[PDB]
Amino acid sequence: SNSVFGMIADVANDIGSIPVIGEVVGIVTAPIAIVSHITSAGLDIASTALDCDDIPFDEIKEILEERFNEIDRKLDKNTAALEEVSKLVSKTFVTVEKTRNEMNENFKLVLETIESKEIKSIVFKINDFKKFFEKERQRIKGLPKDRYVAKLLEQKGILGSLKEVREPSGNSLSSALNELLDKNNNYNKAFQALYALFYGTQTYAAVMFFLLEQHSYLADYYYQKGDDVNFNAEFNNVAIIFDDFKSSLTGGDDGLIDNVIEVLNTVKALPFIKNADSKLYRELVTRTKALETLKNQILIDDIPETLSQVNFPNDENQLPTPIGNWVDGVEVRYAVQYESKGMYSKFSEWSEPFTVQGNACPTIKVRVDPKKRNRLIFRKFNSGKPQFAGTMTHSQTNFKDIHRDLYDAALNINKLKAVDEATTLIEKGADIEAKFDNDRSAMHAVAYRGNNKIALRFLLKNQSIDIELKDKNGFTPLHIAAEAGQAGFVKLLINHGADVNAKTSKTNLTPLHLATRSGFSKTVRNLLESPNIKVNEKEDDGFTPLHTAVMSTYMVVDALLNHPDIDKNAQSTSGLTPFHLAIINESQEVAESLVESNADLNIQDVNHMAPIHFAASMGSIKMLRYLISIKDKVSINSVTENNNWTPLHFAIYFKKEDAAKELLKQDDINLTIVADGNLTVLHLAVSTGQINIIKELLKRGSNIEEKTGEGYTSLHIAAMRKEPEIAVVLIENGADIEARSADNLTPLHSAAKIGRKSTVLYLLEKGADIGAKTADGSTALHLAVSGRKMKTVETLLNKGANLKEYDNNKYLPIHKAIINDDLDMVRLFLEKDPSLKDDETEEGRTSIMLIVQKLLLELYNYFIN
Amino acid sequence: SNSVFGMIADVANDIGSIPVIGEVVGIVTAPIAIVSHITSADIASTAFDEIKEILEERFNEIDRKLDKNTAALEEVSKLVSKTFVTVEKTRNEMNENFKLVLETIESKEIKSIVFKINDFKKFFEKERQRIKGLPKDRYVAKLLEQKGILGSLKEVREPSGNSLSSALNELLDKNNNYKAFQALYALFYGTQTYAAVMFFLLEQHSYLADYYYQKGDDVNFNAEFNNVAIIFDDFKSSLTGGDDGLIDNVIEVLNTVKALPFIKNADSKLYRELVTRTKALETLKNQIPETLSQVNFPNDENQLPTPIGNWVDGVEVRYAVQYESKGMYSKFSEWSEPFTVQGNACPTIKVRVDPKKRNRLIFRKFNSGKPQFAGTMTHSQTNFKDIHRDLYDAALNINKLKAVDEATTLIEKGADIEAKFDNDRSAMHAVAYRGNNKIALRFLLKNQSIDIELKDKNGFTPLHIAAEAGQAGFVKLLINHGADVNAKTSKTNLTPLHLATRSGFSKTVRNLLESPNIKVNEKEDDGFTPLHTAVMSTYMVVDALLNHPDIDKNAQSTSGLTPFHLAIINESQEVAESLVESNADLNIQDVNHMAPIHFAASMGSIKMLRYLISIKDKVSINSVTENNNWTPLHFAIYFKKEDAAKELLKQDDINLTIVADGNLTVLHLAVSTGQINIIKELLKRGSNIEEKTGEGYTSLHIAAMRKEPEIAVVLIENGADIEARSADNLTPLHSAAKIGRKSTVLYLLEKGADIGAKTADGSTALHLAVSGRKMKTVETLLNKGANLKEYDNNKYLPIHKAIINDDLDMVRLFLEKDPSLKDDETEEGRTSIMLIVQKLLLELYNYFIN
Repeated sequence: SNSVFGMIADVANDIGSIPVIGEVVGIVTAPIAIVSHITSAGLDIASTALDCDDIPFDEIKEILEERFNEIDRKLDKNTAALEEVSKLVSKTFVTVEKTRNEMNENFKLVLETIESKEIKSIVFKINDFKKFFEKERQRIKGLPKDRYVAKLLEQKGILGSLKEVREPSGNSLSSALNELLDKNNNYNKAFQALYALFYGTQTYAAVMFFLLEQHSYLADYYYQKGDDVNFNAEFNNVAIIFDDFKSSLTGGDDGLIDNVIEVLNTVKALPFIKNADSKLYRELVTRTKALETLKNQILIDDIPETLSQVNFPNDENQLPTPIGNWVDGVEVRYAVQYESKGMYSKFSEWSEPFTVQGNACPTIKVRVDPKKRNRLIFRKFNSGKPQFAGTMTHSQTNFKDIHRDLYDAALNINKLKAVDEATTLIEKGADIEAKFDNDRSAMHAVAYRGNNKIALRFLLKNQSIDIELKDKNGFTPLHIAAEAGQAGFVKLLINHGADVNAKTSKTNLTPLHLATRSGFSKTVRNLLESPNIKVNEKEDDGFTPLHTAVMSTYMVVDALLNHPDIDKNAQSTSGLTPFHLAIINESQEVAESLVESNADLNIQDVNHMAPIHFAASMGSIKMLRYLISIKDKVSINSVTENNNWTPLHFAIYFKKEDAAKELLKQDDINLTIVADGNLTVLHLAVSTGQINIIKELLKRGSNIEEKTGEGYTSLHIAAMRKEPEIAVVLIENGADIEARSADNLTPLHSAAKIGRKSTVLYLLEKGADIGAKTADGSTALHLAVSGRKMKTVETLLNKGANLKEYDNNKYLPIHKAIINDDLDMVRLFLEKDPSLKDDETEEGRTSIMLIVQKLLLELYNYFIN
Repeated sequence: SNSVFGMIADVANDIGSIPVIGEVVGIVTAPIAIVSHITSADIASTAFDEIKEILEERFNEIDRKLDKNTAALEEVSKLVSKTFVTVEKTRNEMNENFKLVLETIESKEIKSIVFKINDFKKFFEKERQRIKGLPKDRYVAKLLEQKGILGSLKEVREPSGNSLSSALNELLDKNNNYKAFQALYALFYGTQTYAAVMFFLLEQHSYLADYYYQKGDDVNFNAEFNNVAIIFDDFKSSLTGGDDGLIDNVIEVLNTVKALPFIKNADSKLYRELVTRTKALETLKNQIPETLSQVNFPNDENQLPTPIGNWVDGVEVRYAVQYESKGMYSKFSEWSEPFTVQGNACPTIKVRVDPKKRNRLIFRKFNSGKPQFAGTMTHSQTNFKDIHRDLYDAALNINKLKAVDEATTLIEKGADIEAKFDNDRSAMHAVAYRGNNKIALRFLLKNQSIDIELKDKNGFTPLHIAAEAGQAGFVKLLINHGADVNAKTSKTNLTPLHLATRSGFSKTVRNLLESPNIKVNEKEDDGFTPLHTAVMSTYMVVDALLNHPDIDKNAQSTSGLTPFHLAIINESQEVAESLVESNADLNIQDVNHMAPIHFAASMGSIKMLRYLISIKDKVSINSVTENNNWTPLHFAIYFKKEDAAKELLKQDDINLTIVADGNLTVLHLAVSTGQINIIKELLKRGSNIEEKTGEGYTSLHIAAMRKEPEIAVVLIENGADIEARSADNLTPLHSAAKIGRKSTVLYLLEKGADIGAKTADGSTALHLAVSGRKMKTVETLLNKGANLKEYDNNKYLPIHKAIINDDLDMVRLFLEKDPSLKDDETEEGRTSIMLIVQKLLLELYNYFIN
């Protein structure tokens, strides 16, 4: 179940939950655990042998936050769309890596032997190189941004020398080709070696890819607030990397073309004996030819210039004016570069930081460039700015830099100073609403910062822009201010109104839902009053605004509880009321407020669990006490509609054995609950192996013996429990030693199957009957000789107390051993068990039958005795 | 011996009472020397700076530790230190047999690599021991540059591991084949060494980060946290992860050779408990970004921009916030976002960006290192940080009128004092540490219940801060309330009187003594009194305590330290005179049973020595003790304080008739020293030349058994007998022979010593010479006391020992070179033959028969 449930966890990883940020670590871990439990539902005993029952219970969470951090390592919507390179290469990588996934077992099989030829040693060495690659690959993806780039900053050169592999075995492959020529001519070991050479080629190509995307991510990191200058260096490095890539690929693929030629030559010239292994080989030859044709699918335009190309000295409205943010004296770190058609070329050359008390109006000959490539300049002052000063389609005259200046003025936090900045800019009145950082940054940002009063009263011309203006992420200004609590400006916007139920472009959500977790009771009332918005709104994932409001736990939920016409209860995608979250989010005040508003609508989830069982699952001791203090909703003693389980069963089954003690100490608990298999919760505890609650229930007078419909008894469970103390524990409790199966399978037979000799000897001093026998008539001796457990059958022969007699079938236990044919045990049995094997059966024919049955070895002739 | 005093040093190191200035570095170094003397308290001994060097370096190591409530990662530091000690115990234990491995040399060719890893061990040990010797500044300075070398080493250990796995392959080969035991033991040594080195590196980096916390660079704090995380992850992958670390290989080798049907040495069993330790260690080892982007408070009311110097006008802002208060304190850097902010201090701090179940503490900064702290609470907070910050800032200022202005303004602006800062209650106790005008007490007067009982991080009350600050006026201003003058702090519970004595603000302690109503008689940690702290203070302030209260002037401590001895150590003659005038001399013999003159000799303070001489009152210059009746003169004898020794010699009542244990007198001590000039001065004074001992030894008995002859020349100038018998009748010739100094016997015989002396046993000088078997001694005997051929009751002739001791040339001198001419030397002359035949003898013994 470890691998299969790990794959289920990887499926949950591919879900990518955190974009809909409603996943608390608890509310993502505990549901995953219960999902695993439900998918592995059903009860037995073989699981309870520590085979597949509870092997993982917590460390799966490790992979869970793995999934989360690999998810969030993705670029936070990098303003440049240059990530299409990484996207393409990852798409190519997925298929090749799956093919390598099958080739993994293929070439674990390919390990059939070593040194059929001397080249096979080199094959093994390059195999070890591959396994080095695979070992290094796993650790890479885990770490978050800072640690990720830290690990990046050293292994890149190692990988570069790995592609230019320290031992360029290609000529060794060519020599292997020359040898396998004759090797295939003679008839194959070289037949087995073609798989190896092809696998090496695949690993080669995969390593080239891996280098490529790691470089691409490094470039991305240096792009978004990274090393600005080193972005250009890294891009040139990856360009040269691609050049050497292509050239060495042409050479290696000339070799591979020779390989294909000789493969066809062998196919035609060979006799008609081959391997279907080579048939899958030829299918992958087709695949590799496709990937070979794939190779053809793939700043100078930007930076042969400086800023002083065409200086604009001065004129009206742009005279040198001392303005705070536009400081007079600090550098002018100009930088113009390319982006268009998704393609992006970014340079970093602030070659002219020349400072004057003048104006930045000069033009840089943008209008004359013949190439139809869109350009963009960004002019830092003293350090790496957000890098989006001015986007010019065909011309820049500082006007878009002026737009950025207005944008920055909108980022001020001083109110009257912001008004003064607004006056200064409206002297010229640059184009508001211009998009920066791929965001409709002007109006959204001014709404975020505030002073929406002045912005509205000066620029109230387009309410549609005020409402349905969406950014790179597809964000309305309402969503912009949702988590930012511009309550007064919420009145400002609602005065002319806005889309109450606007949905963002990706992971469609109300701005209300965005504001739900902000805990802004002073802001939410505005939407709560004016339009009477749909309180029962469900996003792309069916979580109520109430659900998304349980996060804050503040008085916002209390205001929302009852004042409007609310869906006081609902059902989530997996069947989760806000009461479920309140139980799990551990906000006791909100739980009490909800109890005040309405009674507990203890509706079960999709897999038939009420919020009661979660507390037993995670030992929610404080809420456990509070819910007992409710004194009502006695569903703590109810059952799962799925399979009739109380929360006590889950508490015992998760080893969280404190809330169980609490519940036991609460009141007169009903332990007579029966579930799938008629297994008492006592039997479940016996399987788990917790003596404390065991004797605790014993004090509460729990019924020791209620035979289950599964055929087992708690005595058998103890006989198979690896903790031999529990059987004795039940012994002083007075548990009947004859707590046997309906099939009369005593736990002696169980232990004979198990091999737990200590519990065997236990039952020996306890004097369990040895002359007894189960339904087929077989004493536990027969089961043991079927299983052939050495020390167990030794103790048996010590205390067999049986005459080695015929069962329902005429076999003696020695005949059972004969059928087993355990030659060492057969010889052990022949004499130490007194032989007397003359006329044992009718004329002693049983042995004679075993002669005349078939061709029998002379070993049996010796065993005749 | 030396290790015993090292253990005593360690015990002294453990307790923080000596870091408490109630005992000072000199004041603790001196008792170490005297305790070394006491534990040291003959004959063979006749034939200390390093101790105090060890003490001072260990106290420096204690000083290297950081302050209380300083930084984070402290649980990691503590646990890693604990397991580091645990590992180092076993490593030190196993080092001995690791060395013993290096004797079965070259049964294997990889023994060169074994020597290589041994040299690796030597390098590591030298570096790590060289680390633990420097003060904090030198400590961090040394760690700085070589942190890179240490990090390099962290991987440069790789060929050790690779060659070690290869060696373990060959070792499984060897053990399953049968000398591999030593190599497997070296395997274990490599494993333990790797683990220990890694833990050492982690602990060192942790402490370095902790130091960087104290106004260093938070960016550097993130860098160091990243480094420690990466190193621990390297550990995990290398030795615990899915990749099979060497521990898996060693466990499988143990299991495989466990099935070996062979009988093997106890080395395997010891390695088995070693592997038990390894798997226990294996089980042990196998287990925020947000910003006030927009929300500046608008003028709801009372923002009222004031030109506050504290909240500087025109500067920018910086900020970050991290989680603390339970276990770890994950740390983060977000100063990319801070930018210019002016107008009035009104940032709506907005904790609620991710209002999770964590206590996130924002620390606020600007251009340089800043106060960098603002409040703590889960839910919404509304910029009371500004007001509280300026509040403790006013409490911290030194311009009292400005403090008045700020206190008047900000309280009206709206906040509460009770909220802490820097985890301190600085807005309330910086008041005591800087003094306060009336309005501080006026504002605090409303409750009369906040500041008085206000425990700090260390639990101090304003009593303690005021007492150390010595702000006597503000001391009265507060004690108008009259709180617990006995407010003992949480750690190192003491009285504010102790603090005042330590500081030296006499006005404050006079004010305390004006209306104490206190138990001034407090006895602190080591049985001391506040009078002892005053003695440390070395000022006339002690007079106020001396006169008015009723303290025990004759106060003795746990170690036997009187205030007299403390003054002697400190050497303030004015204070000593004041103490003498106060009450009686506490010249009582202490726990070690010493006298103040003993310390006067110990430090060699001739100033205080002469002052005590001029006292003449109870100045028991010839006082002896219960333990061996040591005199201060005796201590001056041992410590070779020759100047003070002769100085006191220039006085009258210098008792030359001192009898110690076994009658080892002052002249005997002078002999045992070797300072000849002092002995000559003593003889000029005229002590008993032939002062004897319990074993009937004159001073020349021991002077002879020395390594220089000129001392015997001085004694014979004095006129000591050259044939003075002993209890064993060991004449000076006998003593001179029993050591092996030929020149001593030479000068004895120049004066006419009796060569023919022979003890009751019959041990003639020839017998002693052959007993020492020295060729020079025996040839001198043959020169003078040639051959008496004596024996015991069992007739052991000199030739009998001469042939037992197996020396060739001397036997030839007896029989061939200068023949003894004695054939048939014994009864029928076959006692020699009797010894030839008695039992098993030597292959080469045939010539020794002669």
